Amino acid sequence: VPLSSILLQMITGYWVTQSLYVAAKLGIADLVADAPKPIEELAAKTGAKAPLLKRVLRTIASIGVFTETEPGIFGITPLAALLRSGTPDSMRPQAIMHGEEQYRAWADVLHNVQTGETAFEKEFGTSYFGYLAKHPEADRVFNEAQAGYTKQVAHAVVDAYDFSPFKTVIDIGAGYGPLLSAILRSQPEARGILFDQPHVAQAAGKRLAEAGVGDRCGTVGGDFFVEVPADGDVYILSLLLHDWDDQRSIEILRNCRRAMPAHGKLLIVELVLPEGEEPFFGKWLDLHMLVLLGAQERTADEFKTLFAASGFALERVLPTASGLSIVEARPI
Amino acid sequence: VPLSSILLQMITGYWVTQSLYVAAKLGIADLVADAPKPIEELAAKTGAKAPLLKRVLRTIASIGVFTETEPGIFGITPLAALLRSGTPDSMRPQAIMHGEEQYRAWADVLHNVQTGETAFEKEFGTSYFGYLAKHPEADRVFNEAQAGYTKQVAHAVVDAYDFSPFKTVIDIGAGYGPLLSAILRSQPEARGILFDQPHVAQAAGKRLAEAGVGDRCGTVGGDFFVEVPADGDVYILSLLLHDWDDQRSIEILRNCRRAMPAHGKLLIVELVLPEGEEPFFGKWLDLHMLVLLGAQERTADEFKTLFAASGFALERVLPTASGLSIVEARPI
Ligand SMILES: Nc1ncnc2c1ncn2[C@@H]1O[C@H](CSCC[C@H](N)C(=O)O)[C@@H](O)[C@H]1O
Ligand SMILES: Nc1ncnc2c1ncn2[C@@H]1O[C@H](CSCC[C@H](N)C(=O)O)[C@@H](O)[C@H]1O
Ligand code: NA
Ligand code: NA
Repeated sequence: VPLSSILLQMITGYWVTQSLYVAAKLGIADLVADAPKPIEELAAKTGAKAPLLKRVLRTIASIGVFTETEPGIFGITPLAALLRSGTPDSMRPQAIMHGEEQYRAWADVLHNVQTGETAFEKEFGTSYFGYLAKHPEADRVFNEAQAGYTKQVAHAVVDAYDFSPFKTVIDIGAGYGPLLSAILRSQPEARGILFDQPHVAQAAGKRLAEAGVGDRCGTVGGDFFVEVPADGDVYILSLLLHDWDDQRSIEILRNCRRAMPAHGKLLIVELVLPEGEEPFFGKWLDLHMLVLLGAQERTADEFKTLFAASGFALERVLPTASGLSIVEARPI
Repeated sequence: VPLSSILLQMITGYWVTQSLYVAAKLGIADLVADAPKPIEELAAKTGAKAPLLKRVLRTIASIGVFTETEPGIFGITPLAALLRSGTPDSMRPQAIMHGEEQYRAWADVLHNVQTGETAFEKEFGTSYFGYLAKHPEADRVFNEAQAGYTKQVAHAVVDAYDFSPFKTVIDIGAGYGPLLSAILRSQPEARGILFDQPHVAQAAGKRLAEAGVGDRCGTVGGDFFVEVPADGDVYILSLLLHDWDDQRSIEILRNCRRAMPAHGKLLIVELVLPEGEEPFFGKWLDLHMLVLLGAQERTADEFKTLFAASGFALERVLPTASGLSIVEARPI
């Protein structure tokens, strides 16, 4: 395989994103979950032009997403099973999210690199979370995508740290709270507080009650730039600080330090950037955080610098059976 | 390597397109072609913010495109060498092309599949070639990208067909003419006519001179929906009909039919679609043709239909060592 074909496949990655977006957004996987279906039925049920849908499905089937079981009849595959709606490991929200506003923001990453102006803010006229707070459907998609990402790695975080000492667990910017839920499931003596923006914390609470897992979890709606809940034994910032530049991260951390009792601990759960040139998903997420939020992933030394500015000291960086690390800090 | 990670890497293909686009557009490969350079110097020369450019470069370095030779110093790799400007195998124009209007048009592929409305025309308010004729920088990029792709497959076409019987070879919509040039190189006694829009035919002369065939190859500007040049021994349509719907393709073919002499041959060089589920670049290019042009790749049976409507009969479909096939037809 010539180098030119390797590079061409890289350059054309956007085709894959959008072709999978089409299949995800139309909900094809749900329609073929029981048995393969003819193209005309799939088109009719999804509101697509049959010959055009056929072309999209043939193309992604060639990389293992759906399969043409007989001419004009399409079935599910292992990769397409992840695009079903409402299943425990669904990645449908992720496929949807990456084909919409985030795709468009990324059209201007060059301008962002040249000027420092956050690409999403240029494209849509306000901050990422400010935008989502105005658009409930996009908000739902983001929160479900984010929760699906974290749900899949939560077990690895729980296997990597002893949570026994903590009876009150405060998750700051918890989203829909899959990691908090996993911690509570594993520690039957613990109670949790799921802290987020009011609209997110309200929806998270209903999701917990629905799933019947909110007995020892309460929700609090607030603003971590103003204050966070007091008296927790551990404060968890999971996939949170990489949303914020240094100035804003320091603000969050100082509010955590204010609220925390002196016996409390701080846990940062994130894709800590390694040394060297090996492949790492966090190197790519780092650029996504640039485009959307004007933020970044960080090295251990960068966290140390944030901690010194916020009244914390790094205790240790614990690895996990995922890309994530736990950065443990103590109040000083 | 969990399935969920495989699918996430597919969904995030757009990040790769855009990150390579930044490095290509800024011209980093030319800056480091002869020796590695520190990020400060790269930032200064390109008008980029150093910390942000460093992040992009270290991310693409982790997939083999550039290398961090020491901290904050970057050098070339074989994949990044393909992003240099003006080199014989340059893919710089392809990387630029795919990150700009074509990327933005692909944001609307769902709507195109739902409604049949061409995504590029929705996004830009005009046809693809109409846009390019008014945007010189994008036009040069397109034409150089297209010629670079075709150059890498031209030997496979010439190897698959004996061009020795033809005294005059006419290439309809030839662009900058790399296939025509390969044909003429292979047959020193042959004369060529390159036909394209006036602005393209005008620019092609310089490329034909560089290719060493300029002394034997005329450049004719015009519109193939009106007329094409008469009396050629063979008329070549290479990566041409896939730009046009059936009706417009028939218009082109009928003009070729009335220009052609009775002993003439028609050769269509295209990514003819196969029936199975194997990987095939033409499956992806077929979607690209939808998005940009409201067009398609075709099967042999589809070409027979067009030929019946335009006074031609299929003679043979010849395979090549590339994805391309040669559809040979005769006037009836
Ligand atoms: N000012 C603010 N106050 C509280 N929460 C905020 C906030 N600004 C953003 N957030 C929340 O920060 C979260 C970032 S996403 C991280 C979600 C989750 N902790 C996980 O591990 O996946 C979102 O749920 C968002 O609503
Ligand atoms: N109406 C028209 N008349 C003449 N050429 C046209 C045209 N509309 C589009 N084209 C040309 O059709 C070409 C399509 S791209 C194919 C280029 C080349 N044959 C190759 O093998 O790569 C472009 O060069 C474009 O300028
Ligand atoms: Na296709
Ligand atoms: Na762009």
